[PDB]
Amino acid sequence: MKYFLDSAILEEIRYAYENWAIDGVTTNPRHIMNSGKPFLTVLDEFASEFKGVENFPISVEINPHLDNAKDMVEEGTKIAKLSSNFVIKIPCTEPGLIAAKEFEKQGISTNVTLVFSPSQALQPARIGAKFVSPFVGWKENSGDDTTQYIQDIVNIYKNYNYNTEIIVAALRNGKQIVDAAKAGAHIVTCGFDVYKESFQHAFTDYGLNKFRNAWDNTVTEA
Amino acid sequence: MKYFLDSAILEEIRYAYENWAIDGVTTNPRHIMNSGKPFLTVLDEFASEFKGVENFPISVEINPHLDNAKDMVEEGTKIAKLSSNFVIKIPCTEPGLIAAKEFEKQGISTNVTLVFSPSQALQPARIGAKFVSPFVGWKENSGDDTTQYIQDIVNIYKNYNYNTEIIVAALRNGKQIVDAAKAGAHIVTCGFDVYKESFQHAFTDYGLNKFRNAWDNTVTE
Amino acid sequence: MKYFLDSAILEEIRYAYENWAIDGVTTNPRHIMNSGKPFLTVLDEFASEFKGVENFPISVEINPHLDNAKDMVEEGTKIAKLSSNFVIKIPCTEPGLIAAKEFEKQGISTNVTLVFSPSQALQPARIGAKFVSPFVGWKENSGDDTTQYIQDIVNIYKNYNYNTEIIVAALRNGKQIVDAAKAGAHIVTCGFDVYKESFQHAFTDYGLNKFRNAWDN
Amino acid sequence: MKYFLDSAILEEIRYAYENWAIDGVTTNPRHIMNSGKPFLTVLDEFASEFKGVENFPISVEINPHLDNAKDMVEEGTKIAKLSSNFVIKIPCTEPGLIAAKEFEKQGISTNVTLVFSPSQALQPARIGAKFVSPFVGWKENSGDDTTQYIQDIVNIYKNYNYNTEIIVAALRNGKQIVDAAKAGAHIVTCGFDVYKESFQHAFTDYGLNKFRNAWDNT
Amino acid sequence: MKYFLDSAILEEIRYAYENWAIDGVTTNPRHIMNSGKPFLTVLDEFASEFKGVENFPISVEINPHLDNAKDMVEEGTKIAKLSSNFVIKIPCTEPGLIAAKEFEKQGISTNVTLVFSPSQALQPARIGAKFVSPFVGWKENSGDDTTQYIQDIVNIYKNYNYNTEIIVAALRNGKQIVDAAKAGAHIVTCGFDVYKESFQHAFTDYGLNKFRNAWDNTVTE
Amino acid sequence: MKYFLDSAILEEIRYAYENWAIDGVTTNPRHIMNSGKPFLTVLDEFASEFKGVENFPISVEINPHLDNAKDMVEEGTKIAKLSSNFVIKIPCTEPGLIAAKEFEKQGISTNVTLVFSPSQALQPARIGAKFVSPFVGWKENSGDDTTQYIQDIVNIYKNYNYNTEIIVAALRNGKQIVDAAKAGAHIVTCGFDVYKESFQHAFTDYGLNKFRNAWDNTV
Amino acid sequence: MKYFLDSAILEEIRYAYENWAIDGVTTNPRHIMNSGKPFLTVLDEFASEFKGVENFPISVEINPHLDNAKDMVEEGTKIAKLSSNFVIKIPCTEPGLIAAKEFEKQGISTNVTLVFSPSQALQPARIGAKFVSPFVGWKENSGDDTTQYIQDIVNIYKNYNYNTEIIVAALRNGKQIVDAAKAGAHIVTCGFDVYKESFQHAFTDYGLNKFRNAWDNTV
Amino acid sequence: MKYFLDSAILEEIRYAYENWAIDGVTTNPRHIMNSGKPFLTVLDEFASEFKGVENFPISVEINPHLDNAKDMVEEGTKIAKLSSNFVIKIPCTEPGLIAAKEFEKQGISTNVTLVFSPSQALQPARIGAKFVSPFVGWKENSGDDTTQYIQDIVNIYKNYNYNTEIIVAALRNGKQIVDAAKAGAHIVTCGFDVYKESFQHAFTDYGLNKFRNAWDNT
Amino acid sequence: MKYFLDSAILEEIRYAYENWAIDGVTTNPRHIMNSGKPFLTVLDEFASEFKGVENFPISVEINPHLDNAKDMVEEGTKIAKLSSNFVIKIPCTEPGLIAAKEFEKQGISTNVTLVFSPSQALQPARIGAKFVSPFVGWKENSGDDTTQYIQDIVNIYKNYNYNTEIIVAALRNGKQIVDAAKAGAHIVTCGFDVYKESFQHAFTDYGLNKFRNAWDNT
Repeated sequence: MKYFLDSAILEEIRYAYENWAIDGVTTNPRHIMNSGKPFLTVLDEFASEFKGVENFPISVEINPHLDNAKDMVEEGTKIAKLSSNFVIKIPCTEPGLIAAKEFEKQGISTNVTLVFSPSQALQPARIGAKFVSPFVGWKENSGDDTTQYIQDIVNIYKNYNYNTEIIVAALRNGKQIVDAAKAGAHIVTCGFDVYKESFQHAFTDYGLNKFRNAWDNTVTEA
Repeated sequence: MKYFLDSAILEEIRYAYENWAIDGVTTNPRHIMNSGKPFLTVLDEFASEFKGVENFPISVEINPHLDNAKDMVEEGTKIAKLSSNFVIKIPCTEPGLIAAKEFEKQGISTNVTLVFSPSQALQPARIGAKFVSPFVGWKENSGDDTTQYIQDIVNIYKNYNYNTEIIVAALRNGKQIVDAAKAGAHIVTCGFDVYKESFQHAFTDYGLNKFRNAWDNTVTE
Repeated sequence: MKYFLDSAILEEIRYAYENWAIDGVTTNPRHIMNSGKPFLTVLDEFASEFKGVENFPISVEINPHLDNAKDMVEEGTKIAKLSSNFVIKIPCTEPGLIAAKEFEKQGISTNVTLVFSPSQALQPARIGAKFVSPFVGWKENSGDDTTQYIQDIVNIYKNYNYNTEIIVAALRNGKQIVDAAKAGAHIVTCGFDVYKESFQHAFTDYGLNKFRNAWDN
Repeated sequence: MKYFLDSAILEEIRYAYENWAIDGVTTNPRHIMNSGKPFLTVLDEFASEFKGVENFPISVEINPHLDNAKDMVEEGTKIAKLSSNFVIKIPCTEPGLIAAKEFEKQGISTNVTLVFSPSQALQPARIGAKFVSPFVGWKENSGDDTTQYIQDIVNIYKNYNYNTEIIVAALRNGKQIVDAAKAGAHIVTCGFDVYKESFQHAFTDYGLNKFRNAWDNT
Repeated sequence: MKYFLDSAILEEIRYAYENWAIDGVTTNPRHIMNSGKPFLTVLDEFASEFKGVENFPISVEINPHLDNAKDMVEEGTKIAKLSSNFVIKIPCTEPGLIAAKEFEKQGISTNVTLVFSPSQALQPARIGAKFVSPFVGWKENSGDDTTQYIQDIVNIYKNYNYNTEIIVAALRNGKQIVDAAKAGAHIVTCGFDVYKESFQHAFTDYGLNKFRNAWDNTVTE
Repeated sequence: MKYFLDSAILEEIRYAYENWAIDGVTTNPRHIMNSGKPFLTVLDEFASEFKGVENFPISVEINPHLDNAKDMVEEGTKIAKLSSNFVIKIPCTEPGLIAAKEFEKQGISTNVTLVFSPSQALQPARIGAKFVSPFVGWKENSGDDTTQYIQDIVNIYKNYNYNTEIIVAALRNGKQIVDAAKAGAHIVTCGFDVYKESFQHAFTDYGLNKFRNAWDNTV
Repeated sequence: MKYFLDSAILEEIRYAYENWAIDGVTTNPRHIMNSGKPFLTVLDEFASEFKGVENFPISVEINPHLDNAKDMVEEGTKIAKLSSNFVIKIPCTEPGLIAAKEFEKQGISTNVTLVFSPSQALQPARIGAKFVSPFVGWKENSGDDTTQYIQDIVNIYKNYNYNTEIIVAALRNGKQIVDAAKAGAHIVTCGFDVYKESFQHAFTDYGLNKFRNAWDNTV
Repeated sequence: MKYFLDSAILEEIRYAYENWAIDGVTTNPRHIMNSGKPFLTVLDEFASEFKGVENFPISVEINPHLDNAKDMVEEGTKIAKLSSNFVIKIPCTEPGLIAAKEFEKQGISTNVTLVFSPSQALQPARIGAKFVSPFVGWKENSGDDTTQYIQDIVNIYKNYNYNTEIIVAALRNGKQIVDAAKAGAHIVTCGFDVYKESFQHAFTDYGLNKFRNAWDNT
Repeated sequence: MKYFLDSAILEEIRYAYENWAIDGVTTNPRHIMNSGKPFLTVLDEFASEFKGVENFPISVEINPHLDNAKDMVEEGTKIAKLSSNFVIKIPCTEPGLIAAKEFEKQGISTNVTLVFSPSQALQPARIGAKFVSPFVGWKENSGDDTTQYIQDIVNIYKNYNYNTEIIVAALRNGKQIVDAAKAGAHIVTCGFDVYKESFQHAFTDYGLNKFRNAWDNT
């Protein structure tokens, strides 16, 4: 089971890789923006940072204004050249899908994003996308429940033996990671702080204090 | 998992194949009618369109008036000759089944249609039909629930290791496609618009707009 | 349990009332458009058609461009004057809700529409809307399942004793009507043909033929 | 997999085999009676009709008056000689079981019938019966529910890897066939009319009419 | 069913009351801090803002350092005097509970907070607290599931006919509000933006645009 | 709804009453023993401690050697005289039940204990016992599951409108209290420490510390 | 909830009434036989034993050979005269039902027995029988499962507000009593030994011994 | 899959083997007592009765007074010598388990009995007992439900791939056998009469009569 | 399947190994304290006691004050040297995990403890810990239910084919052991008395007494 970091902050990515054994990285125009840096600079820093590393995907989203497959494929190919770690994040639209279909035919890995239902998830798999990214958070913000549709996607993918790997996305806490693990999603992608806190629990603190007292009442060096 | 187009409009079929990777095509006398064109011309256009393609079924339904296996087999064989992509759509009637039994014995692939229950679905499988097409929409229109009977058919087929492939039919939206995928149906057949919209979701639009704004506030070169 | 007609075609509405005992009517800018007639003409025809009847709601949607409660309330009040059967259909937006809150305070019945989740459904009830209209069809078209969220709304409303009545909307077949009946929704709203076919069943035809033979013997 | 015809009417059996691909036949003193013809004549007609067809069982029930295993085995052996397609239908009684145990030891296939519970179904399997026939209809007539006990039998058989094949019996409609298919029963046995109608549905008729109109407009 | 605002920002509280018909307000030392203002100033502004209004609770948390019921009761009484809308937020500790017991005996309403299990929720109810506040968010952050324990609390309270009202707390989205509504919780408390967004949905936007197009093709006036 | 203290330590009982609003007390020969005091002294201290208090049952178990109803009733009546708060704890045995039947006829409240199944729970209710005490802990120690049998008892009592109140007993933690609350048991009885800790949770500590930091940056 | 004794042994009935507060008695030709006495003697002993008692049914089964309603009604009326406690146990047959229908019209209480399915249970209720007795044990002996059909009967009776009271019959252990209590059956009928043992549990014995030790270490 | 006879009456055991294909035998001090014969005589008769037969376990319970593993192992070894069909029934006590552990190390098959919970069942499996015998009847007599704990044991054994075979014990009817079959218990052990009746059903009688009438109308 | 003893009392460990076939040992600073002996003496006694035994893990917890991976790894390596049976118990903290990651890279087995949720359990598995120890008791003391989160962990581990073995910890009775067995947890760790009593049941005692009477009458 794979943990990807949904961030564009290189220092977050460095720490995660070294200490958490993150299995890859996801970005989008919003995360790129909040990096403070320009797009091609972020990309360049990434290229260099992971020149060596062999099976470590970095999902990078093409200009969202694009409204036609031809242009989509052009701009994405440019980005692909920049590093073999890069995967092309692409919206689940009529052109988006057509473009992904082509990208994958040409052996360029894609990540279809802005998926919100199992029917939306099906087509990426049917065109042999390397990654599909179904969203939780935005739906929940509006009062929609997500647990069924995510489970459905996983079951469907397993049932029809599709290779496409599911990245559960827009996650905001540990419980949600667990939901996905229970569902059997291939991958999960979360902000730095989400993962950090998913490791920490008040009972651990409580436990340490119990044990510190006990140690302080033991002869610890005969 | 297989997506078939339930349409007779060649332009719809062309787009679907090129962009959606549809895995085949279903027709019926109503879709043939609404094509505007005559039957054997539709068939001819299809024959030529897919002369090349090897594993791409086109289900073509024999005249609904025919009321006897002998005639059914005659008329269907004629249609089969016209192209090796064609499969013979045949109603789930007493003669219909007998005809399919024979067609398949003679190595002509059939698609038993107008199936509405699992008991109706069983016999096609027992005769080694290549396809069975159970219906959702028409039942739902009259207030019947379909989800159990479809699931039952799939489970039955899997359980007794039949080769017959299930084409869930008379679908009208994405949710229903998903229901079938969850059930494990082999195939689904839908109109052009159904599939098109099954790929589109309001949250995607919402997402794009978020992202367009973000891009417009980033230095992209 | 109430059946409303989601149409703006007066002839459909006439037949429904006379033969199906429809309990009211829903409209929206799309149905108004497809009437062929202009808005205030449709409204006028309705006003006259039901001048007498006092217990028969007709939901009529204000201009969707409006982006402010003040204007919303103005335009809707105008429409309310035209007939006491009219209910003011209003989108579930921040201004939409504020407007409904006011309309209802002033004793003008509202129908909050374009509701797609239970959290969206809650606020209309909290503001004392006469009707809330959660949608099925558009969600299903995009692959979303609706059965839970509709059931949830009903349970929530019953549980907290809100008087707001649920109109399950964007329906397309009989099964879906039944889903709502099973859920306990107050109201359902459907096109003419949906209802017509929800009454008809192939086994009935089959049965008649059995019985015709028996009679003729 | 596995439709048997519960009839003694040879014309029904002929049609079924040729057109429905029935996988075998079950009979019973009641069906034999209502054939009109006498037992050994019915059997003879069957012997000739098939013998030579390889794996097509015809279940034929020994005299129900018999009350001792010794006699049961004698009379059944006689019937077995008449054709190797015949299987010996035998009631689930204390002697019945003892007889089946012996029949199967001697390589004569049996069908233990008048089974109404899973405990009754177990012993036939434990003695290596070729067929067990649990009943639905008669129980339902008296208000008993059957769906659990049938499911239980199937699960039990699968779970303990018994070769004995289940013939769900005393069926009266298509829904019930489906119940058994869902349960995973090996075999089902039904009257001619049951099967015939299990293939027909009012929506098909309705559909044909839609389609006839459409055809007439091209 | 009651919506409370979990904020100390007066402008948020004003808007909510006027437009959302919020039924009350919750605060805690963290929200007080992030107000920018000092505690007794925030309190004073509140007192004045709602001088008139009856049945509108404002939950205000006593100093968390306090480790003894005697002091707790002293400091809280002081706060209670400041306004009859105020409710005394109190941690679920051994002294916390003892203090609440006394406060309620003296007819001063309390809100027991930092409740994380049904056993913790029981004692406040057993002491006749006006409010108990069980937490969702912090638990979920550490990987704990909350839906059962919240449901349990509600069922328990209903089953033993306690008047104590449940305020589901540390909420972050609309789905979670719905979970609580389904559970039958009396009250929910959320930040401004949570509520705002719980009213908005991408399908509404999509719907408006459909309808705007339709209107633009209609002769209205 | 009701919390009883399963202890014979007076100081524990005092604190519980004053701070936790315990609704009553349960004892048994084991708790009496571990009090350190003699039986009739414990009882006397209780009598005096709660002379006033009107709705506060104290369950006190008769000698477990007794094997006949006649003697059981004699010894228990003696104990009942000592205080009107006292309830007579009695094992779920053939004589035990017969004795309870009589005690209740004579208007002396009983608590049938050492109940381990719903069939055992039924008869106390059928004889109009004031309390029945089904056990959790000892069963679980041997690997038996208890959740169904407790739920069953509650449902049965509610369904047939028995007055007898259920005291879930031999409890060891908060989760178990909650199980009983979910089941709808009338009463629960727990050791001092169980209740104390059932009120405390590591997330509360964590919360306080968050808030202490916030307070220290305010005002 | 009612416990009836399924016995014809008067000494069993005496003990049960005095100590267990049994709410009535059921009999059948097999129990009558194993009494050692003749039918009319058993009946006479019962009549006298409960001359006083007003609300205490004794179910007494007419000759099973009878094959016609007219005779059934005659013989049962004779038995009814003998005591107002008696209820007429009657098989669930075509004549059986017709007879019960008449008996009840004439205000003579009946108990329809040898009921094995809910459809069989329905008709007694539809004719206003005072008691219906569905059977568990004999079905289970042959491998049939009973839990559904009993639950179904209860739900059906409650749902359509029939007065007829359900006596779950041919019971053989405590678990089965509990099953019926869970189902909400009105009445249960069991042998002496069944009830006796339904009140005992090994953990109680274990508990007593723990407590005896504790008592022996207390002043 | 396996039916064992819980009896010490040799005539019952003979009939069962010959006609029911019983797969083995269980005994205990109570059944030995009710045989009428003395212990070592019963054992001797058994030894001789099955000298030949290869795979047919006979469970024989050591003196229940024993309170120590040393003695348990001594007395059981003595019994084992008497016949290789014998399995040593042993109570689920602290000494009981220790003894079984040793018996099995020494290649002597044991049957741990008086098991009433899954935790009790686990340790026998953990020490490689050939048989564990969980009880139904005595629990039910006191109002305890058994179906969960039995299912749990089976699932646990399957899940952790233990070889120990489960003998569901203290059974009294057919339904209970079925419960165990549904659960997937390896073995069941019942009195003669229980099994006998588990094969018979009122609907079979009813069926025979229908069929006798039909036969009588040739 | 695997029973570990959560104790530091050598005599308890000896008895358990010899009679219960315990599969290993867990300790923590509290158990070390309540041993009465000093830490490095306890460790030494263990080292010697199990010098031979090859597949027998002994979990030993490093100083809980440590607040950095570097120091953690240093102190743990020291302990590892002392015996190849020892596993390094480590709290589920940010440094704790980083340290475990390193320990395991260096081929030193770790046991991540003070795990209270599935998200906490995931990371140890993701870093290839040999053992994770999720806690039941302390949660239940505060009124939290644990059954789901334990089941979730097991299902998650199985589903993503992690080798890390789950030690359900802070158990206090037999029922809880069974819960874990039902869940499919790899390992369980319990105090001496818990296991002892998990083998004893009042019905066994009751059974013995029945049987003693019966034996005394032959």
